[PDB]
Amino acid sequence: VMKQNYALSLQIEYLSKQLQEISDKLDVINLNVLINSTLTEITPAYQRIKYVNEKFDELTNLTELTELAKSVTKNDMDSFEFYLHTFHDVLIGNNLFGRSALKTAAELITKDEIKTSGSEIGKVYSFLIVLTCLQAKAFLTLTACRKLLGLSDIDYTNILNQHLNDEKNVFRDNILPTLSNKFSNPNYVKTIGSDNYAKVILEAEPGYALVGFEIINDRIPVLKAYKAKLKQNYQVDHQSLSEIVYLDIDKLFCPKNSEQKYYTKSLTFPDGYVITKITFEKKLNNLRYEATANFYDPSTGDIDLNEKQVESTFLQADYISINVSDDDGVYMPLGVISETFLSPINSFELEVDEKSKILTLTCKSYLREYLLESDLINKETSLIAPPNVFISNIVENWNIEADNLEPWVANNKNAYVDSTGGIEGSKALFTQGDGEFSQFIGDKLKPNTDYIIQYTVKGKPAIYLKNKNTGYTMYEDTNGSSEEFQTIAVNYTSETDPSQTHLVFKSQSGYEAWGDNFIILECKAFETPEGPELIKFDDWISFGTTYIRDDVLTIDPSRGGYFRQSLKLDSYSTYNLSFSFSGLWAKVIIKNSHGVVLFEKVSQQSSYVDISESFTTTSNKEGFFIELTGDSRGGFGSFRDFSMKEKFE
Amino acid sequence: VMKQNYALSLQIEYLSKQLQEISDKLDVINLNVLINSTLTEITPAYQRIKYVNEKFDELTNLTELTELAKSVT
Repeated sequence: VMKQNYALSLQIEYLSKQLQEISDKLDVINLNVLINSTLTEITPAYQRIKYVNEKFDELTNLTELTELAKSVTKNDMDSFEFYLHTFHDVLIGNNLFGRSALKTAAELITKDEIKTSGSEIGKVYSFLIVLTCLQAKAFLTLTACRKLLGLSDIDYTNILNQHLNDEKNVFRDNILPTLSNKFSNPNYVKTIGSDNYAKVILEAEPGYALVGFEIINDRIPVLKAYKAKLKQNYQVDHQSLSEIVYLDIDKLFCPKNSEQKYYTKSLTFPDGYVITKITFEKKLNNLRYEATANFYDPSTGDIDLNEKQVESTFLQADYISINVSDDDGVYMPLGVISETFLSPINSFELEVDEKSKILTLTCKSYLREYLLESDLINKETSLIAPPNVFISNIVENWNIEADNLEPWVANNKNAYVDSTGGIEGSKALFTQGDGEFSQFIGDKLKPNTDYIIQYTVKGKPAIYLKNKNTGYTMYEDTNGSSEEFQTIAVNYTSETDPSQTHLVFKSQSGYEAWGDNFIILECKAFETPEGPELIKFDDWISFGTTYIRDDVLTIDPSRGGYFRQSLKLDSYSTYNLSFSFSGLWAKVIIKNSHGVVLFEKVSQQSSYVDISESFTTTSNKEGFFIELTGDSRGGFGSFRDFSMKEKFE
Repeated sequence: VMKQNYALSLQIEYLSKQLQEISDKLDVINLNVLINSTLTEITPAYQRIKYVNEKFDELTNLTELTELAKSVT
């Protein structure tokens, strides 16, 4: 009876879940009904405005254009001004039942199952900007039509400004203090990393601050991070934009075969602070990150270095583990992880879900304050869209889209530019025979620095990165007879102060070749540190009767003879202690003057039994001991070859 | 057993509350549907009447006013 009652409880819980799903479906249906309510009032005016704007685009064919202008400028019951007024009233909410279209559109955009670019504020503001630009284009079209007909000029600036101000005020007063300023990655992709050290330092200059990140799933993953100055009211300076590129994204967010520990903590900061440094460090299957934020003054716009808070996850014990096998994989973040418009970041987070093995980089932005103080008070605004393409590359005209290609020079007429070739039709460089294209890139080529030589080609290309003089080729592009365009991202490291190196593009003898999208980025990937040497044969403090000979330091049993050497450990680290004892009951204990023992290995009979075990350090680096001691009373100790190096870092 | 039966009764009461909320949401949806039924018939005439009333307000510019009056009449 108890078992069947429990089963009934489970069935009731299932019914409750079904009821919750039904309620969500009802909410969706009601939202769609409100959408229909908006559409049945807004469809014809919007359609006509869009058609008129599309038609009158060439001037901002004479007979039809004049006829259309006369039809639009005609002042009748059903006129273009009438449709503009109806559109404005519908957006404001001056309809029969006093329901505004802006609220319904904001509800539809917010309550959408698909996440595309960022927070709700960005998308709603983008929709409002699209509507306002459509209205402005319609008013400009009407003014141009009136000018073309040679009719009396009517100043439509006043009515257009009134409409835009009313719409912006309605938005700000009604639907602005309801939206959330939280944005996350739009997409997820399976990836298998490596169980090796990977440190990423997304730092910035003292006058700079991070304004967003971007992850692109290519042959080599990237971590494009945007940093720029702040002018006033959290505005991002366009001229100061800069990018940081990393390549170990897969090796950082995914384990190979030996688990990974994720230390999650919402790094929220108080209002007025802007994140200026994000550092990741996966020592050994343990991802821990910290954030550095500096105080920002909206009135002036100075990122002061005197006030600085740090929200670090390095000194916590709680963690989340994700087991990854060959069958499955953890969904690393993939997409443009930033606001719809570049803005300083307030909080950073790394959410981990064990059920689905997904990672989300939820963050926050100061877009609301900038919108309030720059655009919604009838001031002048300037928002920056995220860079969809690399702009830190040292290859001028990376994709051939503009004419008069000066950086690229052709040796002769065999090689030319093919408009049809390349990505869609972006005027790819075509090489057929001995002809080739060249471009000097030694001006921006920093000595002994890493570089990315990602490019896209078709046919039989050859992009040998030679030094012009002496014919020294620093890169090889042998083979590669693939037909369809594909990425050829290959890591590269520059030599010592070359200062003379030009990138050339040519086709191998015989087959032809097409080339486009030549980008050379500046990566700053790090490497595993060698490790410290905490224990050394220089500070072996001895007590009692001790006999140190060569490197065979002995321990005297049954008396006070014992060695000791304090060492500086870390909070969370792993150390490999290698030694070789040769004494009866000879042990190397690690005390902390409190009874806590971190390592204990005792010899049994004799001989130098080499032991290379490892131990952790818990969460207290108050200073430990490497004391050599023998609890026996007979055979003297004999310890040789001491070494304790931290694992990886 | 008595305690778990009481818990089941509480869960059933919660389900009844959820059903009542669902019924209220259905009533709201039906009201919105009737609102759409009214709007799909009343929107254009109301919009045009409001626009005409807003336009002819100064008299209760001669050329456009006369053209609009001819169009209306």
